[PDB]
Amino acid sequence: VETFAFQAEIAQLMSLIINTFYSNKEIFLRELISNSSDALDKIRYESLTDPSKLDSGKELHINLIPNKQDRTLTIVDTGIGMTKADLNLIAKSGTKAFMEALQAGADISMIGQFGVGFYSAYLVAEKVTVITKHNDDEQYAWESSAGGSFTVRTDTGEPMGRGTKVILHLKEDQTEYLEERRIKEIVKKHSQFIGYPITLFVE
Ligand SMILES: Cc1cccc(Cc2n[nH]c3cc(O)c(C(=O)N(C)c4ccc(N5CCOCC5)cc4)cc23)c1
Repeated sequence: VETFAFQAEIAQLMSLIINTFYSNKEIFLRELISNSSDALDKIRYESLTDPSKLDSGKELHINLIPNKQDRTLTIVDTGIGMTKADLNLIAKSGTKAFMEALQAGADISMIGQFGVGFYSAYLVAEKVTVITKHNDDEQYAWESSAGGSFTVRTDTGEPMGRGTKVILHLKEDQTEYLEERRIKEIVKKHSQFIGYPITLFVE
């Protein structure tokens, strides 16, 4: 298990997200679905010139999987996935510009315009686990409960084929995001034109 320190500006951003009073927390889902959509666009584009890149799975989609027993909301996609090196994700300029925009009157919902929307997951999650599998590499598990560090390890869990899975270990007061009606409402409000099927699993 390898432990790394976040870049100073990212640790500052994560503390801002965790500490700031901001009621509109539902925007985390739009950000994560947008990231999945980008990864799906990338495999779709790459697979035009190299169709063998789909040997690890032809279906391009997003699954939303709530689990009330584990208090987790999982966002799974069959996008391009990330190599250990990719897992390189640069965000310095975006973070600086976002924190500068907040000081000038922007709100936390504009986070995606700065390439750092992933960190909005910490509005609702005490811990985030990201499992990823790229064609050119092994399956990896990234994880952070903030506090300025994150870990990376080779993942021994169920093989994914290709893509990325974000597991949000929800905060005790944020279990509304495990409810079918609530997730449906959010997807309809913020992610209705995403160009891939979004399947909301039932428990
Ligand atoms: C821990 C950790 C490390 C790295 C990146 C993330 C962010 C993330 N959240 N949900 C995802 C779903 C994915 O399919 C990918 C994925 O497989 N890929 C290839 C991917 C897709 C989009 C981005 N962009 C989007 C615009 O802002 C800049 C980042 C970057 C890489 C990643 C993410 C999290």
